[PDB]
Amino acid sequence: IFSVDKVRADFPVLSREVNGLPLAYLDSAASAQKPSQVIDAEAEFYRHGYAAVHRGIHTLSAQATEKMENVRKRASLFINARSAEELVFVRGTTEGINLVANSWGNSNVRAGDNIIISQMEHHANIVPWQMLCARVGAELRVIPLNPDGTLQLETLPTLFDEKTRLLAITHVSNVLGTENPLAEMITLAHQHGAKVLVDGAQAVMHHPVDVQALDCDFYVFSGHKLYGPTGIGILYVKEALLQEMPPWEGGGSMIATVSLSEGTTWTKAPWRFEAGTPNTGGIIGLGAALEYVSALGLNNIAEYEQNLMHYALSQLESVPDLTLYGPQNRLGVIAFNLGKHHAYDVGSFLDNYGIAVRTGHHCAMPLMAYYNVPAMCRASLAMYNTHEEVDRLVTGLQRIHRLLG
Amino acid sequence: IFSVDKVRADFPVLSREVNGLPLAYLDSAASAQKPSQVIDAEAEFYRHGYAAVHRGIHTLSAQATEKMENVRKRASLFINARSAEELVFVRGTTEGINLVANSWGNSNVRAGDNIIISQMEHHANIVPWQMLCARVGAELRVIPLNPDGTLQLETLPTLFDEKTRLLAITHVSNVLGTENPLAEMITLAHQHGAKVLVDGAQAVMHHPVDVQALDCDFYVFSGHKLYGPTGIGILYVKEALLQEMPPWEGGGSMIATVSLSEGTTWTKAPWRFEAGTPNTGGIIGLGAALEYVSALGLNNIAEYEQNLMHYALSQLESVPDLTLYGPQNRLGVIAFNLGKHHAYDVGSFLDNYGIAVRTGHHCAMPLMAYYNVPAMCRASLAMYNTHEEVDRLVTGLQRIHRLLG
Repeated sequence: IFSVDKVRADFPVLSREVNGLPLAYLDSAASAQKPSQVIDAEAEFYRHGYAAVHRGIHTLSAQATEKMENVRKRASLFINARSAEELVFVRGTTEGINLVANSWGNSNVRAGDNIIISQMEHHANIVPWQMLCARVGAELRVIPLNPDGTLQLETLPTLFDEKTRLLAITHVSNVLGTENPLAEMITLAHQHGAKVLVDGAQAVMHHPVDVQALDCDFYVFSGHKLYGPTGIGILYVKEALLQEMPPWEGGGSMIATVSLSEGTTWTKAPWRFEAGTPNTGGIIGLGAALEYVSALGLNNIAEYEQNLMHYALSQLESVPDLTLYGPQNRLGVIAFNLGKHHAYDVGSFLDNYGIAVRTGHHCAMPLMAYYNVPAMCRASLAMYNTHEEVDRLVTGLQRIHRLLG
Repeated sequence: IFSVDKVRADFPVLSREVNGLPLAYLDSAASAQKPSQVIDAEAEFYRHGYAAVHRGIHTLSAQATEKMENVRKRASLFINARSAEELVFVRGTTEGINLVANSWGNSNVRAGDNIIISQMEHHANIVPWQMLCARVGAELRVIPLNPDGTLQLETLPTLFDEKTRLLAITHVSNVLGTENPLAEMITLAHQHGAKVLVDGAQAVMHHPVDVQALDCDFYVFSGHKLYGPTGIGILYVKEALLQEMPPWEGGGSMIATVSLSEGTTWTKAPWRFEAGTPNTGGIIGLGAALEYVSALGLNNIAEYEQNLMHYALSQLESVPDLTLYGPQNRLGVIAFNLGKHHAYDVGSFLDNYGIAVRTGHHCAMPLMAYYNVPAMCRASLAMYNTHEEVDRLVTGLQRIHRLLG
């Protein structure tokens, strides 16, 4: 019961033009567009009920404070967290991982320990860890890759030992579209007493996610890629763990009491990790996005997308010299290169045709180096994308071939 | 050439009602309301030209990337920074101070050094420093206060020695309304080779600020209090200093190259300190706010406000048992208490009258303890506030007196 027509109707940005031609936005993987329900949801808040949160004595203040917490609660349901107090608000996935890397990392990883990451990880789930290791004096281990864009799981036994503190894996790759066997991996990581942090910035909007079912200890995703506003993300941490974690950022709202002579005492999670004035407007907008996606049902969306993907792939076969990267059972994104032509030019011609695509390393250099490629193209397929747009890509891609030879 | 009528016309939130009566929003100090120019400025961006920044190959992407940087540039002019590359985007003042406390603090303050802060500092310019001292092993020194809400400057000579690394002062208090002699203080702090970080979250919207004229090494303010959107602030750092500072948060966009075997190299300031996807929408909105305030001219606003303040003060004399806190030459806020009645109740009755005011410690406990008061009231006067609203406060305040006796 899904209708691309009814959906695309909510995104005003889609009826725009570029270079005089209709815009074919195939870069939702970099950041998704927002429906007018999400846009107005925030705007209205600013126009009719804006006030400082932090539970104030006056009305608007107390009302805003409540709306904010309802969003936290609603989001806990979305990923199916056990309780709303297991969710911390962050700017995005990047900040989320940095919070963990510091708060939890600095106090659980001693010199001599090792952390495991995959080779397909986005820079946000790499650098924060390299830094932790730099100062704590720990070892960083990487799960190699197979040619088809899948993790070489057979190497797991020789990476997971007694001194393995944490496993930071991506739920779904942002380039290959690969979806990793989280469940299984988490189990194995737990049998060694290691914690697991899943980076689901790419998973949250392609199908349902149950943090309880997975039993991951940390989960993060960004709102701007979930058809929502920028500057707001969600960090989920198991209550058991969160309570033990020390504050990262310090300031107002996250303290219980501040004394220049007695010292300062912190408040309790999650508020302990939310210092200063919130991104109230972004949160309100995130709620709108959450509610909107639920209205269509992740399963219905998951279906229309998987269908449009099969179409897209088969169609891309008629393009000569096209080289794809990743598994056949890919999700959301398509990584490719045209013959020996620099991705920068292929994307440049495509833009001229009114088609949006990303070209570069996609903040995933280690993965580019695995393929000896300096960069590739990445077309993204989202719920608001149509078959016609797929053809438009295929065609212009063949055109670029016949032209540049 | 200022007209409260023309101005209040731009803020839709002001024509709202609370408890059936017209809203008299006197809490702009906690967070200011936004004019429809700022609200739509962001909304339009989301509707017509939204895309991921980070300079992409496609059009919308490259356009958004440019708009973002124009805002950075425009903001550099607003505080009169020497160059736009001296401004880093942050969530707000709180995050800004935390960035400095970490990036600069961890590498310039050795055990045995001391940092000086005032006793009127907001918790955001206290806790971050207490933490630095905790781990680095440095001493924290406080500039005492005078009964009239002013710094006891005579104590400066005995606080500033050879081992004084930094001075973190507030440009204008958020409770007392005091404006400190920054210029002079900065000079003296520099003669000892100490750096100065000014917290102008309360100054930026009451009158012009020239970071060059002051010669401060760090300056921070939050956009949500400058009639702008939430989740976006500005951290100014002297180019000379910024270039030397090491990254705090790690992830994409802030790297030059990432190699799992070669290590990772950073990009250059300010982008080095801006990891992950920006708050593009908040930035766009910040630009709108910046441009709007400039249209009215900080000097014109500074005048209408200082005038409304003198009115307010004289009028508050007719209120029996009223106790004010702070200097006569106060700026923007009014801290007070009614007889022996808890601020919570005074504010509660005022809310019932359709008047918004803050009650509590205002994230400034050390200051409350100086007055042996557990909390006080704080009415804020902004450009959109009128004389009538002042009377409404005075009257209801006398009413609360005659009622609770």
